[PDB]
Amino acid sequence: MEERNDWHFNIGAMYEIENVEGYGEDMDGLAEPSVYFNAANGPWRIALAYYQEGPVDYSAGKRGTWFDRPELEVHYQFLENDDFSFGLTGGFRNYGYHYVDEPGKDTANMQRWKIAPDWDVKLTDDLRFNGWLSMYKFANDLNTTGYADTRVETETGLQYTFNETVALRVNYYLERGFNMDDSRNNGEFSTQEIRAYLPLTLGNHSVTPYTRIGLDRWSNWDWQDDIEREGHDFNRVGLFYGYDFQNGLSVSLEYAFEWQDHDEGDSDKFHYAGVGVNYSF
Repeated sequence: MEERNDWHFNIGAMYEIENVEGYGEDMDGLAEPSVYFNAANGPWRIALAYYQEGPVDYSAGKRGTWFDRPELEVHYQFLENDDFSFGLTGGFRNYGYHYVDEPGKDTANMQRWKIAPDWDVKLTDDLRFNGWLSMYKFANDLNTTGYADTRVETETGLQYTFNETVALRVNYYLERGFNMDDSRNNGEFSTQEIRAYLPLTLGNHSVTPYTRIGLDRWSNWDWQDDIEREGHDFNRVGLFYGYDFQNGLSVSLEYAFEWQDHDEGDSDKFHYAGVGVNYSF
């Protein structure tokens, strides 16, 4: 069965905290290892995972936390076009349990509903643009009020070949706010952020840097007086390395680099490194 590729299986493994860097967090019950299961052959494709979160470590369970959320997502593709330009994503997640109504109210029922269709906005090879709309509901209350309290999220992706030979993925994030200008707002920061990243192929190792800001507000600080230490990175840069295994596994390695070049790599302000494991067959 292993030799045959009739069944397509995907497994993803993630760790919320890794000891590799040597840095951790305050609470244990806020981080655990994760495994994602995906299967598809005939019927549609379904991913199942469980998420347990302990706001208090004492209220977290080593065997299995009674405060638990099931994570379920099923993806649908529809060939109403020559290409699979039509798709639907459905996500089901329950917050808490509704099996019992025992005193104390440690048991509670909140539902998270996700509906997100896939759309190919542009159907041309030279320039591709995509966008997906995701609608979320929570608790019983939002279901009762319906679309009124529904949270709406939209992500859009633009593929432009800057050098023609390589394609750049630019993602635009759309959130619904008041969307009204205010005198209390200086306008220093943009209401939307443009995040751009590209896959660079170096053997079996893929290099994918991303920038928080695709088009920076200014060319530089461009002041006649500069301070070496910046309070925080306005444009954050993350670099992913895809590492290959001869067995047939691929892992994504996270690295964070500061805007200012480091002559001394022996000492860095921040250290963010993470490993994601993907199995696809």
